[PDB]
Amino acid sequence: MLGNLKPQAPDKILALMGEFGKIDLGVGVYKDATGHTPIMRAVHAAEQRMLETETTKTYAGLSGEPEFQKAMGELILGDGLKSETTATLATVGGTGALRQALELARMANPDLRVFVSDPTWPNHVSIMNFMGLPVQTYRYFDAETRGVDFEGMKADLAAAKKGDMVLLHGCCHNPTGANLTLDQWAEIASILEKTGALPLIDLAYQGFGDGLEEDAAGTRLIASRIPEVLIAASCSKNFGIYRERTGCLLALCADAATRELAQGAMAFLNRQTYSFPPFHGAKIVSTVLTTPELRADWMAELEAVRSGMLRLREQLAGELRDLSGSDRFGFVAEHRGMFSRLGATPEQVKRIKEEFGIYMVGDSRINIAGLNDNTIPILARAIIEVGV
Amino acid sequence: MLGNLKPQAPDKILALMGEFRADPRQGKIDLGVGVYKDATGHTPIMRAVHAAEQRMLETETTKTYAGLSGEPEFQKAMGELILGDGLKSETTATLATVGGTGALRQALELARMANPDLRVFVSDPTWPNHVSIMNFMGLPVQTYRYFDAETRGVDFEGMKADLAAAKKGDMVLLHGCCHNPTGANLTLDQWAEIASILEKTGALPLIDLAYQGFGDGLEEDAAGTRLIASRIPEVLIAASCSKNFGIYRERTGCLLALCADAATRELAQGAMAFLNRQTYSFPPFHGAKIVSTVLTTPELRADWMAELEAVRSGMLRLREQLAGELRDLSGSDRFGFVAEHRGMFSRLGATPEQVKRIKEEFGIYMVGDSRINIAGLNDNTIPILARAIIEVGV
Ligand SMILES: *Cc1c(COP(=O)(O)O)cnc(C)c1O
Ligand SMILES: *Cc1c(COP(=O)(O)O)cnc(C)c1O
Repeated sequence: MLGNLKPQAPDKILALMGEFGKIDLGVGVYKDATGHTPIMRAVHAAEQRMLETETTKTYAGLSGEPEFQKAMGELILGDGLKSETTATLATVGGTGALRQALELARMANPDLRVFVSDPTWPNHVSIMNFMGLPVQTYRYFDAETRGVDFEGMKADLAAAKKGDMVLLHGCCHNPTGANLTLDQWAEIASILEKTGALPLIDLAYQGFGDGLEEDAAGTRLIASRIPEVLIAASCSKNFGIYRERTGCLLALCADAATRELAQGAMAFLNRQTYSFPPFHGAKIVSTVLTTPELRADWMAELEAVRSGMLRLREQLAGELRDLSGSDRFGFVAEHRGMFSRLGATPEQVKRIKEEFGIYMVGDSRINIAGLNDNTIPILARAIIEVGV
Repeated sequence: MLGNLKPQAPDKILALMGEFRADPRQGKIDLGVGVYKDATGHTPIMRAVHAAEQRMLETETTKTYAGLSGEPEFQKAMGELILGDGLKSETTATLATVGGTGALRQALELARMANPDLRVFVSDPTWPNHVSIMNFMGLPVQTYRYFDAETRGVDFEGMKADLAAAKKGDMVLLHGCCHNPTGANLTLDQWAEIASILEKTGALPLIDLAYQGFGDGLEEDAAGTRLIASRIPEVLIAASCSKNFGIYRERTGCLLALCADAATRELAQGAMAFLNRQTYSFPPFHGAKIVSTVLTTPELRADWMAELEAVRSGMLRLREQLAGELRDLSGSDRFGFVAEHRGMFSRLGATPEQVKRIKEEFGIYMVGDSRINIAGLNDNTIPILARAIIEVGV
């Protein structure tokens, strides 16, 4: 039986972990001055508090715990959370939220298609391929200006049919780092409303862009216009609990009836996949969010991280500027999030990794959190050496 | 679009507790619970587990992404706990999953990848979630006779006759021990014969192992699995740490793929890592780490085995007590099966009608198929259950 198993292609981004004066600029995890991904202060305190308060580990809720569901809703939608018409499902990380999102939509529309950005998180297409869902792309990254080809994007999206799903990154677009402004978001909402396409928002970096509330701005605008929208959130990065596997799927419906319908299907979806969702991570998140003292320090630490990385981009761009006398790499300072695509070709990037020992994702995607004052000039020189 | 959704039925377990709570009777009893409960009606956190969580809190320095298929310490410790000295790593693939249920879902997905025309055989009866997951996947499900309603024991003759019909490439799901919901179990000699049937048919064994340590002991409960593992070249095992470690909500389990050779093992392992990746990327870390900590740390392990044994013996005492009470009140040994059953569950064999009469007249609740949880019994509740059973005419 098993001998008939066909070999499968690995995760190229995760492969870099294996492929690693080495400079790690691959996998999207935050790193500090000394190349460490620390546990946030609030998270540690949450765990300590949990170690004392929990008296049992019996089966809990199939859709996650109410405290988590509520906390997460308010974090993402703020005061735009109409719980009466919102369904929530605790999933195994943001990735689980996406898979669960695709399954839910496919249940309501066997003939659904998914539109993804050119380019997008490869794992998006991987999952869709596995499920056998037709994937179409829309123009997004303007290769020349390193910005967003808004004209192209609006053009392709206008071709989506009712029942189709459009996958938008809430903010901090992985892998480009190029993001839409709120004005562009309003226009996109105009298109979606007219096309009847279901918006699927992948929110994995709320807090690394421009701030907790600012990064959720776009998602809130869509939710305020479009009567039905899906949001897949990840607590992996903004809470630094990557290995805990915690996120959630939010299903915004047009009315309570549909909400009860969706919520039912979402719970059933967990039951048939792995039964209950993991408790530990969801608990840390709600504990932090519902405890004023814990929330205050978390926001602060996330702010320091976010502001610190902002500083790094400016340095890197400046370094390169002084090393070329050209505003070419200006896009680095404009980009927002953890990543930024240098625009280097596959031949160049490979040369860099083998000789310079600096490993970045094949499409020239660099994790700016992997840089620091010591490595910045080295990277600048390394890319200056060839092309760019 | 979401309005086109089909109304999905509730989990039912909630509906059970719904009527129970609504019951104004001060002396009502709940034997329908599916988790373990101590003398005080609580599901405590095992001592070793609270110890592991304390050490993890002090030593963990990061929470970055870890093993896609799980961590090595967990995989090895688990394979050893299940297969003992018989663990042949060279041909064994391992996958940390989201609980035993996740392990089951992945096993089915894996097999279906290897054989599109996969057909599954499940016992009569079996854990309802088995059928639901399979129906959801659209896999053809077959049943094999297992529970004898009259003796409350295993209908082996019938089991053999039905399993004989399995074809090359079909899957046969076996409960490694403590059969949920029945409580009736196969002896090592019956396992040997089942082994011969599977060898002849060329069917792939999928062993569901969720109660290791609740039957006769850790080693004894793995006995059947180990006989199969040694005689059958390809075997899939879905283990759960929920019950025997008491970490239900943490969602810890693992899929073990025993292969004929290393080339196949590499094929299976990759396919499993891919399956995890295409579902939720990485499996939950916390629960698995508690487990690897208890099993590797001699002190904790010793205290865990000690606590599990206490739990196991306690339930066995309850079985003997209830069976004894039933013997005196009935003037016969007709209810002896209660003491022969292993696991925390037992199917009494009462008709849905008798079950309803038991609830209304004695305030004793249980699942509709007459399945009761031994752990929910105690010196005060046993005399009552004994009398209810006999008075209703079971
Ligand atoms: C991180 C990330 C996710 C989800 O990550 P999980 O580890 O599964 O929480 C989803 N999409 C993108 C773009 C991400 O960067
Ligand atoms: C409990 C149980 C499982 C596993 O439960 P998980 O909670 O998902 O670890 C699987 N099969 C049977 C028969 C069970 O009783």
